[PDB]
Amino acid sequence: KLRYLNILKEKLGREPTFVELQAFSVMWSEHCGYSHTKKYIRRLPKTGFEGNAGVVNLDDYYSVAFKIESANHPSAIEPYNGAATGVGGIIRDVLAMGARPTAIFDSLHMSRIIDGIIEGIADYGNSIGVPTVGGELRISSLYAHNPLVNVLAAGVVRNDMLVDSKASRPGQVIVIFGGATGRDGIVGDPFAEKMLIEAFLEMVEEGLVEGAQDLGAGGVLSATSELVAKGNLGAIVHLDRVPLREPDMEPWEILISESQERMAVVTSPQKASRILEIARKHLLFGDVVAEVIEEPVYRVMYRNDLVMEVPVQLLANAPEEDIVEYTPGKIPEFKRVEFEEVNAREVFEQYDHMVGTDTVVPPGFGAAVMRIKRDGGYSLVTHSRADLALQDTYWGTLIAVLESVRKTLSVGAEPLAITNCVNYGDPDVDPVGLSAMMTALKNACEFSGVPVASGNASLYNTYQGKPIPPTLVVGMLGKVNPQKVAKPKPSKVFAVGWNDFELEREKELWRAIRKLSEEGAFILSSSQLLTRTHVETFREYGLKIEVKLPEVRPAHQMVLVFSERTPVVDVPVKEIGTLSR
Ligand SMILES: Nc1ncnc2c1ncn2[C@@H]1O[C@H](COP(=O)(O)OP(=O)(O)O)[C@@H](O)[C@H]1O
Ligand SMILES: [Mg+2]
Ligand SMILES: [Mg+2]
Ligand SMILES: [Mg+2]
Repeated sequence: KLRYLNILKEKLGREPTFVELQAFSVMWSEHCGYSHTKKYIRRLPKTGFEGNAGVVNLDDYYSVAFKIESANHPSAIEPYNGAATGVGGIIRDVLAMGARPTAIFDSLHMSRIIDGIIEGIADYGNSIGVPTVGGELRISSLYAHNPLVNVLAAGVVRNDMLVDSKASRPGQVIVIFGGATGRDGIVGDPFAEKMLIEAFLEMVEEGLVEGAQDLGAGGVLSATSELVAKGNLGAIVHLDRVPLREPDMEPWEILISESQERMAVVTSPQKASRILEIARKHLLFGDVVAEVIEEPVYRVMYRNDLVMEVPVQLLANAPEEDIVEYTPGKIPEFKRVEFEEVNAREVFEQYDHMVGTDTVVPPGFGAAVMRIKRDGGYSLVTHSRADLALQDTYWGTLIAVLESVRKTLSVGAEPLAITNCVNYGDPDVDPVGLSAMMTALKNACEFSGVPVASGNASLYNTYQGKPIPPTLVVGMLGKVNPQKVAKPKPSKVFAVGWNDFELEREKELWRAIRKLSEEGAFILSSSQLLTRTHVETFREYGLKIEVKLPEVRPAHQMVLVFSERTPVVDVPVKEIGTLSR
């Protein structure tokens, strides 16, 4: 950032005012800027139409909108408020795309089961009326003082209702509604959030939404500057029209405040009156705060006093760190780096973290499955392998992405897109690890043919000099007819695949997984072959699984199949048990 202020001072050709100073401290900070990932990201194969969340076409009529955000720092400080707020925000990003939130998917990484994080998530999720269809729980002391909370949200939006995260023409107005702005971020509540969801969609139907963006880091500042910058336009932000929680706030406060449950809507001036009516009706606070213009300047006004004015683009774009070319080495073999294997059934139940109460199949089997209609549905998988990543960064990440495809295929789904969250340590002290990650993901996608639809990033995850295990959490989207999805029943258990790994024959395993899934077999793809959750959920059906699991370690290419007949495929197949009663 030091580098960054003399750059700012260079561009501004003067010392920044107190406000500018504040305004850039946020827009240019890693979180909002992505100065270390912009380049590495642009490299990744994209798809759909990403705004505040990637939107993937699911059947030419409907599209699923999803994204996976992190809440690592705010969760480290406060677990409950940390988690719940992460849930609040990511859901808004999905909301801002015109899709109705339909699932919340977990990805916790901790030194122990922090009840604060699990409840903050469950509570908020329940209070907005959005199920937590699935999740992923990784336990390790390596995450002792740096809990990783990766929350993924998803929703459905008709393709003829997709909402853009940008301003299109000089003359539109930007509306800010939802919670009232107050000195937050120099405590969110789902009731409001719920009204925001029910209120936003409402407006969307009436064609009253021509552009939108959630309010997160940066408050009124980020949402307006980015709404106009994305469309090479400008804005005349009138801070006195922002509804305030605490009325005695200074311009710079209102502007940069980070109050929760707030949205920004870009629309036609003639539509605002209605936006504010649907907004007030749902007990929210709205008003026409900003106005999009042609001169690419970001002019912030209070009443008649000029608070600030800068080249909108200078704000939108942050200095870009260079990139480092990582050249994959030979694949090394990993050793049992273990993640404690902790059982939190009755904990998830105590806090109502039901995880899968309305899916085609209990998310305890990995890939969640949601219906869109009788014969139309999508799949959600969240994977990650820091145990391998720790050891080797490139190959451990590449593998998490491959293992995700399996999970996706073990439910009968076609992989469509990937959303990922980058949980890394310090990029400056060790910029190679980061590149080893991004490259691993760049390659894995080019290998599987699955494109990145959206993503997130959390860097500088360190505890007094120590960086967290390189952790890229993979969020894959699958397509799938629910009717064809396989449900568990009494059958024999098989071990299909190799106890080891080989990048080439990954696709042969994908091939076998498909042949079998389609023949109606029920498959399981987890690095441990079988776990607590699996066993337990089989009981849900009144099934007792009895198998003699071979030994993989610690990155194999084998799944478990449960069918009547023996699997006839062009890959190792060995019978190993039952599943009855
Ligand atoms: N790791 C990533 N993979 C793919 N896209 C990413 C990644 N990190 C950031 N992005 C994209 O960069 C853009 C800005 O990200 P972000 O600031 O998180 O937007 P938002 O405030 O809506 O979360 C978005 O398109 C986001 O999806
Ligand atoms: Mg942003
Ligand atoms: Mg956003
Ligand atoms: Mg966001």
